[PDB]
Amino acid sequence: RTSLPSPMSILRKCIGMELSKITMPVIFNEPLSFLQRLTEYMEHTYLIHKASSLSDPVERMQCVAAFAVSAVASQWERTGKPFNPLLGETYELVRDDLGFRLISEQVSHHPPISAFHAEGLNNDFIFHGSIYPKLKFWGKSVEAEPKGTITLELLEHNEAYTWTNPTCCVHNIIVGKLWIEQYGNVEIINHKTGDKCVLNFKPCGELHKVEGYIQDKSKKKLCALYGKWTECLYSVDPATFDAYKVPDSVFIIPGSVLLWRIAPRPPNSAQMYNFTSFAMVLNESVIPKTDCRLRPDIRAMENGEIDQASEEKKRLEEKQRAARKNRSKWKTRWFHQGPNPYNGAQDWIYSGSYWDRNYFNLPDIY
Amino acid sequence: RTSLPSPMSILRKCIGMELSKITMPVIFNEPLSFLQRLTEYMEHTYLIHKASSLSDPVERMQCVAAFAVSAVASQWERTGKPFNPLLGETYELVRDDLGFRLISEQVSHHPPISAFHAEGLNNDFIFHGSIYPKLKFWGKSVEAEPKGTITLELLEHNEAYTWTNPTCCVHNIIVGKLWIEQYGNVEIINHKTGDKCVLNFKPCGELHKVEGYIQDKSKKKLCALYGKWTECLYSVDPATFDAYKVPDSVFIIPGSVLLWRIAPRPPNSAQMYNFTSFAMVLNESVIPKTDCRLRPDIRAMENGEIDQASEEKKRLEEKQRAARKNRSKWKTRWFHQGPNPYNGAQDWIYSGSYWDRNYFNLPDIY
Amino acid sequence: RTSLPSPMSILRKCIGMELSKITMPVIFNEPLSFLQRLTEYMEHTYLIHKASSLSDPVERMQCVAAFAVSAVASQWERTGKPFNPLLGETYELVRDDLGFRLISEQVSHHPPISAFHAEGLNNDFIFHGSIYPKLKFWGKSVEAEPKGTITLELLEHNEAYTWTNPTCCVHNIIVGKLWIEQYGNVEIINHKTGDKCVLNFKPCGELHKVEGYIQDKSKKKLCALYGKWTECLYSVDPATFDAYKVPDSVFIIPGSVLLWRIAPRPPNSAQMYNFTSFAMVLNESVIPKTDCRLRPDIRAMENGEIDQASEEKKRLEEKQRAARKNRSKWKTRWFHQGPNPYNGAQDWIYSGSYWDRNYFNLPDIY
Ligand SMILES: CC(C)CCC[C@@H](C)[C@H]1CC[C@H]2[C@@H]3CC=C4C[C@@H](O)CC[C@]4(C)[C@H]3CC[C@]12C
Ligand SMILES: CC(C)CCC[C@@H](C)[C@H]1CC[C@H]2[C@@H]3CC=C4C[C@@H](O)CC[C@]4(C)[C@H]3CC[C@]12C
Ligand SMILES: CC(C)CCC[C@@H](C)[C@H]1CC[C@H]2[C@@H]3CC=C4C[C@@H](O)CC[C@]4(C)[C@H]3CC[C@]12C
Repeated sequence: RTSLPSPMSILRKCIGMELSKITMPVIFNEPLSFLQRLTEYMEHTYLIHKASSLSDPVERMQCVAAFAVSAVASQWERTGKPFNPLLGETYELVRDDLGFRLISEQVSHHPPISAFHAEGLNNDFIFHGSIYPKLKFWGKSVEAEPKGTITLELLEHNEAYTWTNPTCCVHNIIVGKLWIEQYGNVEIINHKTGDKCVLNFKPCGELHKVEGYIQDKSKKKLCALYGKWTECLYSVDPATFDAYKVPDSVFIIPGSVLLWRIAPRPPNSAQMYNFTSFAMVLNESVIPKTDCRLRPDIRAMENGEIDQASEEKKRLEEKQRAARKNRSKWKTRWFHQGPNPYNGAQDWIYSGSYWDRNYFNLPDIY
Repeated sequence: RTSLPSPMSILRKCIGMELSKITMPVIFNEPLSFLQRLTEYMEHTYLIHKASSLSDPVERMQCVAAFAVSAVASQWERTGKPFNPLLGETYELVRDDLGFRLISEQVSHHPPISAFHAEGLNNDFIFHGSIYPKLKFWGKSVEAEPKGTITLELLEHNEAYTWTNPTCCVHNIIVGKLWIEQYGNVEIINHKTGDKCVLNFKPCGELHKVEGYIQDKSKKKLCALYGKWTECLYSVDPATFDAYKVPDSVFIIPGSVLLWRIAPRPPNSAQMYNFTSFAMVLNESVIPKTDCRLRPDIRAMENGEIDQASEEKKRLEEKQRAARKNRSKWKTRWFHQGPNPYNGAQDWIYSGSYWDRNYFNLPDIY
Repeated sequence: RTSLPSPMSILRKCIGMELSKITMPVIFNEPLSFLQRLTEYMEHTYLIHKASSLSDPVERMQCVAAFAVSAVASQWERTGKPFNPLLGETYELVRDDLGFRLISEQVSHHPPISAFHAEGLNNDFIFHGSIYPKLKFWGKSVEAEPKGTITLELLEHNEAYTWTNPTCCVHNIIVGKLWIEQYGNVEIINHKTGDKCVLNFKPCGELHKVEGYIQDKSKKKLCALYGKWTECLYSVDPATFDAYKVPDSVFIIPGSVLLWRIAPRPPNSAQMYNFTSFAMVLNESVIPKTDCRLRPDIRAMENGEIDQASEEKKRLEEKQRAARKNRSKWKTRWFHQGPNPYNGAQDWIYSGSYWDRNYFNLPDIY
């Protein structure tokens, strides 16, 4: 043979031994994929159906403002990490009673970017977005900044809303009391009417308070929002609002309107990873070979067999660690790196044709 | 689904990573279970048959005193640890010529308690007890205190004897000459006649000397016992006894009686873990699935294949480490935590019905 | 049973845990056995066919001098270690056009001694020898001294040549620029005519220069050799030679004769471990079960599957580590520890009968 049928210091060989050394334990993990944890945004989809039927934009704004708060609400007492989705992992949930269907494909493992797309069962809204959790270690706590723009298209009103979820932080992680706190600044934009809803998730510095307002294009406060993201959210007149001025309730301003309050967790919550009645349904047979319900890493943990799922986590990570190396010589099956049509940021637009059962060449993640 | 089909800090997660980190090498081990090492008490069963036929209680006491010494005698030059019996492990030995049959089930792995029961082939005695070795590290040596009461029921005389084996110590273990020494205080009680036999296993401080006496209920020395537990044991008159007063023989007092002396080890001893002619028989097909002869950990080591048995030790320990966790959501098959009927201490009474071949639901240890 | 069917401190048990702790990574390795790396001596076999046809001994000496230089010439830019041959590993190469056939059996793993034997296709020469690489770590470099005597028997002239390859050194290995250098002193002896060819592989201290001379029995310089082992080798008159007097050409003395120059490496060299056009042929079905082409450790690395070959390296080393222990209760199949018939050193004489396809009881290395 003329040549070969294949091609090609100690410290340099050591920088490769350290870069390859990555693993993951399975105890801080909870029996849910991150695609399933993000699916909890649709827990209060009724606020979207309520928003698409109101003829007043500021009343639509209150519902979208309440929906954004209700989406990040179920993150209380749930100090369990979701399974980091393997490259190509997908998930779908069709709630017949709530009236929505959602797709979510793990579109990137480096960085761990997750893209999703949801649509109304009666063609009333379209909900999609992408989230990349940037984990920051600092002091005795750990932050997690959900990088990405959320998009809610109100179909029958020919409008769309965009905002950014606030930063989630896990306090006292070294040797203390784990309690989750969410803070940051959320701004919702009505791209048709020009209405902006500013929301200020206050920090422990008063613990889970959320204060904000809703204004128009001329920048005039129309409603004053207040409450706690672990309890409720109110909408009171702005004039009467300004006239009022593991750490451990809300003060109802006269003339307030209860936009939304938390649904009580089922009795099975305290001893089952503090799940909500909606979260315990995330996990028949026509599902694709990539749906995380088929992931034996998450599945084996759900049956109580701990050590069985821990090895299959190392197994599935090792296959993803090996198949990624063989591709140096990836195809996003349901999303394409397209710009967000309302704000311009590089989003992940839903390609389509997923609800057609005819598909082939889906990667073999597990 | 309403709920789930299964239920549920870093430093706290580290105390679990350290508590779970337990393993065991297989080189200090010797190809014998601890149930087999303890079976060597019956090596000199003839002293029991000799005891049940004598009409003099103090002559019966001398034999039981000699039997207790002969039981811990074979522990010389045998610096090899026996295989720690897995939970539920059993062993049985029926010597047709010696005239006894013995059962021993590993009744507890935490703490490592071993319970046994032996009976005479001609219905002349009943021998049972429980032993828990408490290992103490100190200085450049290692002790092992056999916690538990030995019980010898002389059937035809309607009497029973009870005593406690002395502490075994392994000197010079770090980087020195391993030599076994046994010291402590043993007291044998004749619960029918009130005779007490005190035995003082002297320590290296003279090396393996054993001095003692036999007295009645009125506390009067009847016989004076002396000798070495690695050699012999004599019974001389108490009056003429008091008139006489790897480290490296006995002085026969005038008027002495040789109660017992050691049997010479076979020539195959020096190059086969210093076993005795009785110990090399401990390891046909109607044996239960728990008999340690069926343990592949001990078995593979007996054939010379070292590395084969070392992995199966890790395998059998890992199965015991996994099956114990699945029971948090044990059944002693042949012993029940009953009090010793002669002294009152919490012993392990032999339940019975073992010699009936009909049995089911025996745990799958290997 | 009378006895057993098998025979037999912490710090002493630790000296065994450290002596057994040996492994090997597979990245510095290159997809070639050391038996194949040494086979590159025959890359310029034409110099041997040219030597056996010349009627002048000093012209034969120049060719053997040029052949010895050309043998260690292909070690440039090849900073990849060959696979350490397992005990009993063999290799054979029959180049029909070059006119030679060579056998090489890994005759010893401790120390790693490799023995080979080559013969001319037209019965013109016999080439054999043994090499043991003594690895020395020093400073920021690593040496490798090829211990062993090379033997070239010129058949039709009834003479034989013997010499020793120079020391190979790998500079700047810690965290620097890996570049190979060969230095030492090589002396070729014509045992029939008494001619001696001294070769001085100069060191970096001028980088790869090689200066030497050829003298007779009366110790008189007949030819003066100069050049670089990575370029060429010349033979000029000794009188006109003395009249001339990652670090980074030759000066052609008037009246010089080009004995040999390097063959240009194929274009596939730079991105395929810097192999030569001859080296890329070392790796149909009548080959014995020991030929390193059948070694899956070297084979799997040749197909590009890296991690597949890395485990099979640990596998094949573990089998060699286990089969060597079972022999304490080895047979060299093609060489016998016989003294070299020309200089007297303990060589490895080729037994014979290898080219007969009838053979049995070859060890199962993989
Ligand atoms: C302590 C370690 C080992 C495990 C716990 C880390 C967990 C609590 C971290 C890792 C990633 C984080 C999540 C990243 C993304 C979101 C989406 C956001 O809209 C709500 C918060 C939420 C859900 C974060 C909650 C906290 C989180 C789940
Ligand atoms: C050095 C380590 C790793 C291995 C050696 C430990 C061995 C020698 C220890 C561990 C448990 C100990 C045994 C525990 C129980 C008994 C029963 C008693 O009636 C005689 C002594 C005897 C038999 C002990 C002898 C010494 C012993 C076997
Ligand atoms: C850096 C480490 C991990 C791997 C690299 C070590 C390599 C370069 C070393 C190990 C053994 C050495 C070889 C030992 C034997 C010979 C035969 C001699 O006639 C030419 C040099 C040669 C071919 C040496 C070249 C350098 C060598 C191949």
